Amino acid sequence: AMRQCAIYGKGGIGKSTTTQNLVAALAEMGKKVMIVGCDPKADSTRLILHSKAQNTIMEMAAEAGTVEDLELEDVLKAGYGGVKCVESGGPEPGVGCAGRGVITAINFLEEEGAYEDDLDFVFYDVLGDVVCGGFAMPIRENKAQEIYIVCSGEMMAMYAANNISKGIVKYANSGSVRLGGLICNSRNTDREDELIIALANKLGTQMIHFVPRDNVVQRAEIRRMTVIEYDPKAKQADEYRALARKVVDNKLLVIPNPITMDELEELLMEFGIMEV
Amino acid sequence: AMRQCAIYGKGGIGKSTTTQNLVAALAEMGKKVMIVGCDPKADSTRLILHSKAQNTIMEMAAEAGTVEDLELEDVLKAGYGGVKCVESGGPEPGVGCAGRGVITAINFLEEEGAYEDDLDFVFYDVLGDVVCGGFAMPIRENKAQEIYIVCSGEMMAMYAANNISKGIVKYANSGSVRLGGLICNSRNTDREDELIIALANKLGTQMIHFVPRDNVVQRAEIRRMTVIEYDPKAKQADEYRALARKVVDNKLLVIPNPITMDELEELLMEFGIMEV
Ligand SMILES: Nc1ncnc2c1ncn2[C@@H]1O[C@H](COP(=O)(O)OP(=O)(O)O)[C@@H](O)[C@H]1O
Ligand SMILES: Nc1ncnc2c1ncn2[C@@H]1O[C@H](COP(=O)(O)OP(=O)(O)O)[C@@H](O)[C@H]1O
Ligand SMILES: [Mg+2]
Ligand SMILES: [Mg+2]
Repeated sequence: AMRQCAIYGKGGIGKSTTTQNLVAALAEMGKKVMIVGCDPKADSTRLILHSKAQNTIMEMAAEAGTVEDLELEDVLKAGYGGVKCVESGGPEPGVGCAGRGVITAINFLEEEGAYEDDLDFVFYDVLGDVVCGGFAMPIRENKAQEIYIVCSGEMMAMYAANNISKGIVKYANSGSVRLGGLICNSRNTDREDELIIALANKLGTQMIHFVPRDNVVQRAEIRRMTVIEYDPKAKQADEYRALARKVVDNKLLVIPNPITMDELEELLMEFGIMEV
Repeated sequence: AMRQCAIYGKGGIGKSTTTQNLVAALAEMGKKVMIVGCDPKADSTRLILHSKAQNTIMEMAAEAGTVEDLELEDVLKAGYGGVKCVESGGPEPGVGCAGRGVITAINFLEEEGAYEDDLDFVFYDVLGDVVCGGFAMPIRENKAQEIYIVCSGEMMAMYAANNISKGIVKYANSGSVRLGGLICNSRNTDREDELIIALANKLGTQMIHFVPRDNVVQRAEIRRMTVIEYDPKAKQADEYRALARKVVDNKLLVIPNPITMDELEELLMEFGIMEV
């Protein structure tokens, strides 16, 4: 068996930093993991690969002819801890649907046997500002059973978490896609942990971990590494290890209860975020 | 004549706060303005209307039968300074293309004579995390000649500005859509103004204004107002007046020069943003 997980959230919230660091911690533990990049920014694997980024399936298929002229062993690349990495890519801005490459990539990986029995986890790193096209495909087509949403005390980040939750509810009549938890990626604001716990409770889930804001992240990423690899003794490395442990142990996977805009604003006022 | 402008940028960067405050300043000056909300969040007019939000064309058309059973005078609403306001709306998450309501809304407004000769400005407030579907329509279909991109020293916000610029370039062979400037909506980071000026120069545009981070924004918005209306004497009100004046006076409208990821990272290192 293997656990198929997706990390969603608004742009810039910390999906790729959190995913790569979480996965490095899982690999450090002895788990076998694949990361599938599902964001057109296409830098979701660079910290595992020590790289600028990774060439995408869409780019590689165009240079080869068709996606069928690609070989899996040419596409997947392994980095830190043996973690396997692939990027979907997507059309250029203004050209066609931004999510179209996700559909091509996931179907290619399934057809070509990338989901080998020895994997313990797959993580999709998915753009979450809109829930449509290929970005909704991991939910609509039952590819990721465990959705973890990275968010913060920012109103926009909580709105995104609510919208992703609505997408999960919409497709709950078939498949088994569920909300697994919220990950608070801190902005250093007062009562932010309490706020995201409260939001998680309203949605029916949990806040699986509070990730502190720590400049060691920037220092590791300048050097194209996870914190786990850059400084295994760092306080922040232990934070990612705690998140990984709780993901491994998590058994709460729910059909969430999306909330109203009024409820979101009440949360913000209650925990004095707008009044800090 | 009337100047058709669109405000683009990544989610949560400050599009709606900046647009409504800029437009309130224009109205305070004696200009006649319409705001067209092109973001599914659909709260792009609430500070002009003193409201929770505004019911959307998609919602109103569903309750009426077809969009053709709607009347313009039933749809457009006027608030502070006589500013006219409309929201496009969009399908729910997981259901169809998130941008589809923008196409319906803009076509309805054109057909029904909303672009009356007495308007001085129209501002579209457009989601910019993806440049496709209805979100690309103002560029692809020549609806907004002047694009202003709200951004910050955040890497993701600058990447979004670059992606929007690529969309402008893609459609430059017809129509007259141009990049008018970058608006820096500050994160209180050192050298942020210098960074966005440098990015603007690389793209071929200008940084039209540096908007400071100021808590008066939160206090005004809790009360459903622009800063212009909430406290006309506030320092931040004068900041929005300066931005409005420079928009009125701006004559630089370019086909931009998108940059590489390497150039973006160099900008970040040069101005010590990641090392603050
Ligand atoms: N916990 C953290 N502490 C400090 N910086 C962070 C943290 N998480 C993310 N960042 C920084 O935030 C920026 C955006 O994160 P990223 O994971 O790329 O966002 P996304 O993938 O959601 O667009 C990156 O520069 C990253 O280094
Ligand atoms: N200059 C500013 N100073 C302080 N807070 C701001 C400023 N600009 C925006 N904000 C706050 O940032 C949040 C997001 O802004 P908004 O305009 O809604 O973003 P967008 O429309 O781009 O998603 C809002 O809570 C807003 O009040
Ligand atoms: Mg990312
Ligand atoms: Mg907005």
